[PDB]
Amino acid sequence: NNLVETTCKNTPNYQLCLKTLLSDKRSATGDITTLALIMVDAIKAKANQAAVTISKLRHSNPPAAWKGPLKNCAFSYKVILTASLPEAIEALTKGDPKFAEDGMVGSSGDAQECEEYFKSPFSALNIAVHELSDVGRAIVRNLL
Repeated sequence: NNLVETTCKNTPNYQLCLKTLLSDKRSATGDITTLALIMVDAIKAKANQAAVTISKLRHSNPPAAWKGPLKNCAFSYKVILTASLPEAIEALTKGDPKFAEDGMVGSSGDAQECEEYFKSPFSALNIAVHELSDVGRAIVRNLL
């Protein structure tokens, strides 16, 4: 069957969706809820990276220009990792997906917000978080 492929066609970024979903072994048999859960985990993986990258920059005594943005971004990612993505996982697993859409709207916006505080030194990760969040938002809407 071609559920991964058609699911991905119904997103803003077919190729990103497709390679992301196929990287997780749950995609061989997973239904759309499972596919959404895979996408949430891929956002988390990038957000986990972003959060440590920020902490590393802060640990090094960063340039004065970067202190406020880094502190603000650190909060953005704390919210994503502690509130937003956990909300989405919970909603998907309990079968109330509309709340998972809410988490991805938030993570998409907060990654962009962080980037805007500065091109930041970790732009590729903010972009990845935004892009994957928008893919996941679209996957979840199939479930509504």
